Amino acid sequence: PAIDRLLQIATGFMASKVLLVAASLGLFTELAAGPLRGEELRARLRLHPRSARDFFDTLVALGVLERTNGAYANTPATAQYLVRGKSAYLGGLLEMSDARMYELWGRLDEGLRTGNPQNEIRTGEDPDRLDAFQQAMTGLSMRSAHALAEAIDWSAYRTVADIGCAEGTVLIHLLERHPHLRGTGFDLAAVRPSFQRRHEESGLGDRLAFRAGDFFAEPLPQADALVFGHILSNWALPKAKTLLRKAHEALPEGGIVVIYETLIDDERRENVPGLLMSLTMLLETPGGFEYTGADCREWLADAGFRESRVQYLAGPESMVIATK
Amino acid sequence: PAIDRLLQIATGFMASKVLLVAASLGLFTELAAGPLRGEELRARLRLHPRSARDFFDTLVALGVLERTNGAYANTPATAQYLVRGKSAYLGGLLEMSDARMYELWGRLDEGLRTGNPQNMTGLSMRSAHALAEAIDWSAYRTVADIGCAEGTVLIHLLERHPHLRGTGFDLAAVRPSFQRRHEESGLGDRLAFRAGDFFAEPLPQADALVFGHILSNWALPKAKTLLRKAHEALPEGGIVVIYETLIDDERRENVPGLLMSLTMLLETPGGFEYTGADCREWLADAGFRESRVQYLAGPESMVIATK
Ligand SMILES: [Cl-]
Repeated sequence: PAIDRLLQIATGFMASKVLLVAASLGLFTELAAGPLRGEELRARLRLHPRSARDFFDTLVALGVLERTNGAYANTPATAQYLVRGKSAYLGGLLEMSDARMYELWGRLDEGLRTGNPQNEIRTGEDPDRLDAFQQAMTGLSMRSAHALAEAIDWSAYRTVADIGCAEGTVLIHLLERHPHLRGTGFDLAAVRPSFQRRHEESGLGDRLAFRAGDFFAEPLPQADALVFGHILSNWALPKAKTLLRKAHEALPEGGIVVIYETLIDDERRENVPGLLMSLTMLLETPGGFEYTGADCREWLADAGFRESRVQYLAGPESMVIATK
Repeated sequence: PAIDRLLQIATGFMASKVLLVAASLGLFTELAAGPLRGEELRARLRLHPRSARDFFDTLVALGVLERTNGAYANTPATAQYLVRGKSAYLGGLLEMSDARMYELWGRLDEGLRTGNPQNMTGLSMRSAHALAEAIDWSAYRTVADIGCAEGTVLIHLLERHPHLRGTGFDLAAVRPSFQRRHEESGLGDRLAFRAGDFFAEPLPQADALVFGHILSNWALPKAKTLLRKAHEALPEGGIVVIYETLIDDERRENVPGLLMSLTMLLETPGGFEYTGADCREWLADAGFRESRVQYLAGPESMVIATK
């Protein structure tokens, strides 16, 4: 029945917390080398004997652990993605959800009533957990980057600029996939060291450059293609529109702007991740918001772009592409 | 792939809170009289204009609201089960989850590290109805519900089977709530309340003793003591009826039961969820002649034993 599905979604915070805490404990990393009996896994995690077995068995019933003759083991997915120290490790997303986002969403009611963010802005304010979270975000960025490299005919362009490039994961992957491209990452000066470390590791050399700048205070770098990944959604609409104006001014005739986000579907009735992201923007920012491709096409029209289209990218991400 | 499903479970707290807040706001009750435009719904719920439309459309995308021409309406399921003031209302679970359980589960890690705890009528109805249908109550004349609370389950049993005489047993402080339901039922002298502490005195004698979500609240030695006392209270051929959100015997499949065991960790000093096989062992040690486990109502199962 529909009511049963509704109640299951409504009480999903419990199964969520089980996985989140297992990630914070590094449970799957403890099992990386091989299976462990419950008592040994309990001892290594410093858990109390009252509920350790219940906890491990809940993970089994959720399908994220195996158990064979009393020995717990990783599933394929947890061995691949939830073991610390592997390049594919995504558990940092769960560690930060456990440490911060679960309680932030506990303030949804106050966010909805006040329209105000409920995070550190409301309060006026672990390095290894930050690093793990950044690794997971770099992994998600990589999925978008792999899709972006195939979703656009990059042979039509010689130069690309990523606006708000952070450590430069997307730009680096684009350049590695398309050796004819030259790239410029644009971000605040504080981002330079993290970007340049990835630049060094990539071996791209002079094909990649970093430009320090504040995109709300200075012009954008000229390039054939400008990329805005999860940029416009952080700001109220008038600020987003100034960026589209700057993008139009930085591009040549025939150049493109590529905007990607966890877009809501145009009818605002299908895309759960995009709509949940709009509530995340409520909780995290003073004026940020998630939008639809149709919304963005309107803004791009106002900014003078000749044409535009909406295109699926990968996972929860989609993009709007416009031509000057 | 499996990692995508895993991530969806892990981030399930978000869609959960959307539904929990909708229940706490009484949103579905506001739509009970008919569809409302978003501005009208926002105004009636006193939500800020920044994110009200986002919130309403999240409910639409989750499949719990309908929307056309900018007007929001209940789905059949929320119209039937999430409107307050109706006997069918199941939203109490969501209101209590929003007010208490979401934050309590926020302390799951401290519960796991320490072993220490970290801390509505419609919810018992499905099990109450099934209990009256799943047992041949014609074989018995008297029944006692041990830990009867406000008496919902026992009252329904007596209404369904007019030949039965019933005793609700609970702490003295429960009597006012029980009396209210007792008066409303019209059962009269066929139903009685008996005040007592089942860890301090014998249980009421009856042909059948019912333990609905009782044993799981207490440490195993105390649960075993209650089963001993049940055996002492019953006649030859009498039955003990236990029902719980049991974990499966192999402890690898029943997510509701396993989650309930973690809820018992967070809420009680000694409670735990258990399996049917567990309970049958306890029942044998307490002297019961035979026992069986049966599915009762969805995630609820019952264990029955004969003296
Ligand atoms: Cl063991």
